[PDB]
Amino acid sequence: METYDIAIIGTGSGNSILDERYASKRAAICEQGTFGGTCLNVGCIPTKMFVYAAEVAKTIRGASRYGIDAHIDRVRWDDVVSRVFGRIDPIALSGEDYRRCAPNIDVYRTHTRFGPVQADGRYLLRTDAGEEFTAEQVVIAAGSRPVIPPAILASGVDYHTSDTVMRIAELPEHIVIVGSGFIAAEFAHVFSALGVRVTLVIRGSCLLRHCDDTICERFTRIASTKWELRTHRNVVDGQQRGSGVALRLDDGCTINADLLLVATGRVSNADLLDAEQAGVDVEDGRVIVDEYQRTSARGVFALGDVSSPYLLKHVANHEARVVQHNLLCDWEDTQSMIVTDHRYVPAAVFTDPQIAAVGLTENQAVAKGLDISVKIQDYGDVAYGWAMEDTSGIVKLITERGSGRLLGAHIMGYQASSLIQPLIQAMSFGLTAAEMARGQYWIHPALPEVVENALLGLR
Amino acid sequence: METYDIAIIGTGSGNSILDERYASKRAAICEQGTFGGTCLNVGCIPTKMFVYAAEVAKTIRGASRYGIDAHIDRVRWDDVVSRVFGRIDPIALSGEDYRRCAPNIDVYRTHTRFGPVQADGRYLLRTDAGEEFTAEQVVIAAGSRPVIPPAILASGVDYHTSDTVMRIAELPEHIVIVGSGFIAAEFAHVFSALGVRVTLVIRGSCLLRHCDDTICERFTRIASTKWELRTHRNVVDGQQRGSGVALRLDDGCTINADLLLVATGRVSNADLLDAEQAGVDVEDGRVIVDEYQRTSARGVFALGDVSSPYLLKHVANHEARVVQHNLLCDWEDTQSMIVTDHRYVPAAVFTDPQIAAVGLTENQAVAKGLDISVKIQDYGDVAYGWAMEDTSGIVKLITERGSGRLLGAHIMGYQASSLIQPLIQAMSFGLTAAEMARGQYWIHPALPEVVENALLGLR
Ligand SMILES: Cc1cc2nc3c(=O)[nH]c(=O)nc-3n(C[C@H](O)[C@H](O)[C@H](O)COP(=O)(O)OP(=O)(O)OC[C@H]3O[C@@H](n4cnc5c(N)ncnc54)[C@H](O)[C@@H]3O)c2cc1C
Ligand SMILES: Cc1cc2nc3c(=O)[nH]c(=O)nc-3n(C[C@H](O)[C@H](O)[C@H](O)COP(=O)(O)OP(=O)(O)OC[C@H]3O[C@@H](n4cnc5c(N)ncnc54)[C@H](O)[C@@H]3O)c2cc1C
Repeated sequence: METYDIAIIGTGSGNSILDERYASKRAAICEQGTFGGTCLNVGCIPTKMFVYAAEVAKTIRGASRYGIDAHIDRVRWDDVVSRVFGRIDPIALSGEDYRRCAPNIDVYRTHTRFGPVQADGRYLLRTDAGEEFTAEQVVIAAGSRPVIPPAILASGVDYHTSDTVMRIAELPEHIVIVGSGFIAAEFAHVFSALGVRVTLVIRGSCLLRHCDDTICERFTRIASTKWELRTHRNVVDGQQRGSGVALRLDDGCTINADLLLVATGRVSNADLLDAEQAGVDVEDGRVIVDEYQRTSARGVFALGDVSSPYLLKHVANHEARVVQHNLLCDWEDTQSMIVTDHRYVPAAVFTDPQIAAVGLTENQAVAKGLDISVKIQDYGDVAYGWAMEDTSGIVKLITERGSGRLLGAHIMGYQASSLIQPLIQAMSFGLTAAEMARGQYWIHPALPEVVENALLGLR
Repeated sequence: METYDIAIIGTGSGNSILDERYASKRAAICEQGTFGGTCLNVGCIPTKMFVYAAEVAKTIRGASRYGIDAHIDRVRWDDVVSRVFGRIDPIALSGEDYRRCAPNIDVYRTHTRFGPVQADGRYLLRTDAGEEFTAEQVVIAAGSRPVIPPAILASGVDYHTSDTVMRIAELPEHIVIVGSGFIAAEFAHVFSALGVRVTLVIRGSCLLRHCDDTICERFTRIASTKWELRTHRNVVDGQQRGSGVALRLDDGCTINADLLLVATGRVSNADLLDAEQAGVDVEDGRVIVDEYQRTSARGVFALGDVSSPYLLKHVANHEARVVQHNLLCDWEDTQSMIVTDHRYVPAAVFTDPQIAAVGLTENQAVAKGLDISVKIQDYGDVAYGWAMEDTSGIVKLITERGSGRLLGAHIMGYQASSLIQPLIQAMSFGLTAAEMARGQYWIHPALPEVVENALLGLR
């Protein structure tokens, strides 16, 4: 049997752990899927590449509004996929060879499970290929996996997820997307801009429900005009109709479509770990971690979607930085460790219009009994919005009336993820709204003026 | 003669002075040109509207690179001008009626000059229409005016400036722009994107020279490939060629063109005031003001291009806010006034690629003997740059090695004026580079990751 000093399960954010501090130790890496993780191969990086291609097509269609008559001749979807994955797929191989060729790091490419803890304190790990090894410290970065509704699974129909829809041969004529999350909204923007008829079948009343109701209500109204929105509906059955699909809904109506995309959420991969056999406690479906990313087992850390409540890459990277430091630091030296901070976490949804938010919502501050001041500023009231002829873009700020500090920031409009950054800086470092408005300069007539005027308007 | 409490010369930024605190005094407004000023009618607002229209056309032309085959059918230049100025021109009428119809405000629409000071100490003002009146307090906001080379004026050739070139009937086939400032660079981007052949005749060696040399050198190289750049050349003579022009250069070569655009700089309007007859001192060609915007004459303030060294609207509005407060404040109570802030002034040039900068450049910090750290981060190294397939976007940061604070920030690329705002906030409030990188969250995979990596790369 082989002995290792540290074993990491998952090459997502856990790949960024073995640095030069581990040059004298023997490490083992486990990756049941493709090297690199989810974000690179089938996640954030390839999706936003398709989004920018969609944003190019959206500009051409609405060019007539500005005085330029243009039209799209062809959408070479085959070359778009080749351009996207021609950059990503070779990256996964280079990173895989960089770790495998290292003499002190050994890579296992099968599903690894937890075994009973050995007498000496070392953790036994077993792979689905039949490999057994031990490690003093163990890092859990198993991530998450998609969830498919049981009614869709029991139907036996051909469906697609975010993991497989990005490598399709030809663009369909009509697609049905089941879901209302950030994945479902971004894909609706991609296919619609490329010329596909999009139909959203959501079970709730608003798209992107966990956003502020002001944003969700305005965006759901705008989205309902460009896409076919079926609210309060659930898919109960379906059958093949050739290359397409025929799905029956909970109200008796049936929908014919060429492709079915399931985006009903994701849950952690902790259930396929046998963590109970090693002393790691699991609640709901996630791994229990503390402020030092320490689990209920001595020497075992965890990070990423497998434990964190935020399924975001910028959060998983902050937890990977905590694991890197709190590792080499004795298990009980909590004064010499670093605490993971989750205060003011931002998020963005790359749709049309783009949405980006950070902090509490208006109703969330009300539920906490805070005396708040709210201002909603439109893009069309700023000089840059005049050049854009914008008629829907907004930026919403919530501040505590007493302290004058920012409580929440919700933007829905052009360059939402970029204009939200100066607002993230004020919240993270404790800058009051009055200081952000008049304490610095804003270039005229740049776009961030809509954030400046929103602060001035906070009556 | 008419008695007034306050008289303001210039309805540009000076219009934002008359508040409800003066709702009982008799005020006089002077506007020799069109109401609203330079920025709205013939400046920033209409120019940046044409820029966005040009940026839309630029996206369609290079759309094939991303997999979308498109082409521009027609450029309705007449509808672009009508859409822009159909929105701007009525604003000048509404703002003009808003002041004239007020019983306490009287509007004079001719050029106003300074007269000899009256015996009682009040300032006499005379307009070119024959109106004489007096005022207790005077605000000078005369702005600036374009500068035309003497060789072009003595030639008798038909030339255009930023005040007149935007309302042309039909787009020319070939245009020549004489100048290297921010005005000349933005207009070269506008006409080139709309299909005009652009030829730059600059007197120096680099385009946008007063910017960081790293930016100027890279931008001048890019501009030389899409536009015809003739460096170290000056127009010495010219003659009409029909609807076009034939210009003679300082090296004997002649250029035939359809339109001539002059962007060789601007000069303050203080020289056309007879200001020495009222006791207000003039240096160079601008009015001398102190840190409280006070001139050398008791009761006389000044703001805008007529005095400030920075010819920017966001600076002229900050100076108008200081005048508005220190006006209503006793002339000798300097302890109860507000100081004009010129510490971290930003600027942007809306060209292709877009440029935005704030603070000192690398060569400026060297001349001051500061131990600095410099990092140049490429757009192509961030996840958003992959979706953009960017190959030229950069962000340059200069920090003091000792204090660790930001000394300068120079960006050349997509969303330059928007990406620089979080950097302006850190400099204006005293945030260190290490705090900006790891003290807050950056949305993945948003564009501001290039600013985060530029801070992380500093060593
Ligand atoms: C379509 C899509 C778009 C997204 N867009 C964004 C976005 O814009 N911004 C953002 O912040 N986040 C985004 N995310 C979320 C982001 O991708 C994840 O939150 C992030 O990848 C989680 O990192 P991780 O390393 O914990 O998970 P992963 O990167 O998935 O790491 C888990 C890896 O380990 C493997 N593994 C699991 N269990 C085992 C085992 N027992 N043995 C061996 N190997 C195992 C898995 O196969 C996988 O390769 C998106 C996700 C999706 C699906
Ligand atoms: C093409 C162009 C683009 C620009 N783009 C930008 C940009 O993107 N960002 C930016 O920050 N700045 C920009 N500027 C600069 C900006 O326009 C000025 O810095 C700002 O408008 C200064 O305001 P002001 O009120 O002092 O000048 P003005 O707005 O010109 O005010 C002066 C007004 O008073 C009148 N006047 C002058 N003298 C007299 C007199 N004796 N009697 C009566 N009336 C008089 C003038 O005719 C004029 O109408 C640009 C300028 C130009 C020309």
